[PDB]
Amino acid sequence: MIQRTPKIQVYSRHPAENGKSNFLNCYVSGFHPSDIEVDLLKNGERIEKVEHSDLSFSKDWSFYLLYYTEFTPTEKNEYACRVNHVTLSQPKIVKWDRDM
Repeated sequence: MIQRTPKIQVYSRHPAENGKSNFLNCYVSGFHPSDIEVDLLKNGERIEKVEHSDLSFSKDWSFYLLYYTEFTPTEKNEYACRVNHVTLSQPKIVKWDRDM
């Protein structure tokens, strides 16, 4: 058996087709087992309108999850990713660094 802690990256992107849109992205990588809970948070509250989630695996071993949604960042709001996994003793919260 193997278990691996997820690596978590939070960042923003503009689709080149559009430019108008800004997307908040949580990239959760290299984890095992695949059981996982992932949420985007605004000011601490769960964002239930998350339009996109892509899951893949490399070898039979490690899993990769891209979780993202459109958003409009202001200075007044905090955005974060929350991840719970069997390898974590407590949910991990990773805050969005505003120029990433």
